[PDB]
Amino acid sequence: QREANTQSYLDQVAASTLEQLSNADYRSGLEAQRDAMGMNLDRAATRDAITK
Amino acid sequence: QREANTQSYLDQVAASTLEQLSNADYRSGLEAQRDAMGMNLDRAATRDAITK
Repeated sequence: QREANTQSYLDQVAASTLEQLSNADYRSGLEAQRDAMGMNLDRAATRDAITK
Repeated sequence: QREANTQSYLDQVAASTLEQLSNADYRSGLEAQRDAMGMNLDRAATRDAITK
C-alpha cells in the first residue's frame, strides 16, 4: 500500500505540463498534497521530483 | 523512527529558498536544529545538505 501511494503521487507530478510547474501556485498545492500524507510515502524518492 | 527523524529534517532544508540559505542567519538556526536531536538522526547523510 505504501508503494502504491508513492507511485500514485509521483504520477501527478509526472503528468503536468512545464508551464504549470513553472507557475509557483500550482506546485504549492501539488507539494502540499505530499506534506499531508505524512510518512505513508517514500519521502526520499519524492523530494527532488518536481524540479527534476 | 530514526529514519523518520532524518527525512523530516531533510525536508526543511530541501524546502528553503536559495536567498534564505545564502543569508548566514537562517542557516545558523537550521543547522542548530540538527545539533539538538543528537545521535537520533543519520549524521552522515545530513551534514553537507545545505551546500548541496
